[PDB]
Amino acid sequence: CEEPPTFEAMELIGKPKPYYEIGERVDYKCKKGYFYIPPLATHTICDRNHTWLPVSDDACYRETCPYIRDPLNGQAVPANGTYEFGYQMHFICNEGYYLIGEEILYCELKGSVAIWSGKPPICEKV
Ligand SMILES: *[C@@H]1O[C@H](CO)[C@@H](O[C@@H]2O[C@H](CO)[C@@H](O)[C@H](O[C@@H]3O[C@H](CO[C@H]4O[C@H](CO)[C@@H](O)[C@H](O[C@H]5O[C@H](CO)[C@@H](O)[C@H](O)[C@@H]5O[C@H]5O[C@H](CO)[C@@H](O)[C@H](O)[C@@H]5O)[C@@H]4O)[C@@H](O)[C@H](O[C@H]4O[C@H](CO)[C@@H](O)[C@H](O)[C@@H]4O[C@H]4O[C@H](CO)[C@@H](O)[C@H](O)[C@@H]4O)[C@@H]3O)[C@H]2NC(C)=O)[C@H](O)[C@H]1NC(C)=O
Ligand SMILES: *[C@@H]1O[C@H](CO)[C@@H](O[C@@H]2O[C@H](CO)[C@@H](O)[C@H](O[C@@H]3O[C@H](CO)[C@@H](O)[C@H](O[C@H]4O[C@H](CO)[C@@H](O)[C@H](O)[C@@H]4O)[C@@H]3O)[C@H]2NC(C)=O)[C@H](O)[C@H]1NC(C)=O
Ligand SMILES: [Ca+2]
Ligand SMILES: [Cl-]
Repeated sequence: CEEPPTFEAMELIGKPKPYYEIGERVDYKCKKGYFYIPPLATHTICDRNHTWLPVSDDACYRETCPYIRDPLNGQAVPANGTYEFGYQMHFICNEGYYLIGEEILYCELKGSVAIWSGKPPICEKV
């Protein structure tokens, strides 16, 4: 096999070789800001078809901004589904009930932690 994949959350351990013999195993690590969360794989092997076995960065977790209790009568559903930084929180209200706050709270880099965008919505009545 050639050089193992590159990921946005994982960094290969040891320096890249040009060629890897079949049955050779490479191991990765979470990049400076990440945290690994069991169980998922973070390594790979060079199979008999001289390709690497599938593997994902999707286990190395980037910090997270706190938790948001579903505003009574609307669920606090994430799109870009995750409470990690760099994404958003939206307050879709119930077919009818509209908002006293704002539809989307974006979670992102603040200092070292990551906090969402401002303060969350109230789901009132009509
Ligand atoms: C062991 O090692 C090998 C070594 O790499 C691995 O290789 C794979 O094997 C083949 C053979 O080399 C490669 O084709 C593949 O890389 C490309 O594959 C493309 C995917 O094919 C799709 O397009 C088809 C064309 O319409 C489409 O029908 C098809 O959908 C079906 O096929 C997929 C995969 O075959 C299948 O999973 C799916 O279920 C579908 O089912 C098909 O099969 C049925 C039975 O036959 C049939 O009934 C269905 O109708 C259906 O066909 C795929 O989605 C190839 O399309 C691509 O070929 C190029 O050439 C043509 C002709 O000139 C161009 O039109 C076309 O645009 C392609 O060129 C572009 O793409 C290349 C590559 O990105 C790019 O460089 C060019 O610039 C250009 O844009 C390639 O051959 C390899 N996959 C991988 C992951 O490497 C094996 O995986 C491995 N085995 C194992 C177990 O791991
Ligand atoms: C996080 O999830 C969000 C969903 O809740 C998402 O935010 C939205 O992104 C969607 C696109 O990914 C969009 O629905 C929305 O904006 C647009 O929707 C149009 C469809 O009606 C698209 O057409 C449009 O762009 C594309 O289409 C035109 C052709 O019609 C092309 O010309 C153009 O080049 C382009 O290809 C666009 O997608 C947007 N809404 C909000 C609040 O952002 C968000 O993207 C997800 N974030 C991540 C990081 O994935
Ligand atoms: Ca990812
Ligand atoms: Cl592992």
